[PDB]
Amino acid sequence: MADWQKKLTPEQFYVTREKGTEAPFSGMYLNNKETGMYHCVCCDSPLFSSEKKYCSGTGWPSFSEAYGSKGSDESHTGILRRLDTSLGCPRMEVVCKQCEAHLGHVFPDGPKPTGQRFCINSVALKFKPSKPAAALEHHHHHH
Ligand SMILES: [Zn+2]
Repeated sequence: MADWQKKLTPEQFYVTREKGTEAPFSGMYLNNKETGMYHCVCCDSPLFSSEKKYCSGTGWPSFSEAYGSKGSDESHTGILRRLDTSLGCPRMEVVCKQCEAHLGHVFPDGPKPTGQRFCINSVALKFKPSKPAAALEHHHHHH
């Protein structure tokens, strides 16, 4: 509103359309994509490793697990969850409670739930890479 910028490059209105599709002329998506992780820009916490990114199929924003934490960590994470099988067919969906970010979901492909695909949408999420000269996480300094 009151603009041309946000109309030519929408954000909250764009990612909500990308919540179902791939696109050609991918540009910045036509090169390599490194290892790393993803975190909120709404709360505090890093939550998903790019290590589980569905590469060598589509490279698209999916995560073959929500990978970094286990068992003990299901209270620590500040993430929550909600299942739905009520249309006669089972779905699984997940939220961060810290940010209230309801952005991660996992759906079957037709066979057993062993074939599932876990899609996550970046509408309030940022990322940090694995490799240095863009990773620089701890201090490097002296006396
Ligand atoms: Zn969060």
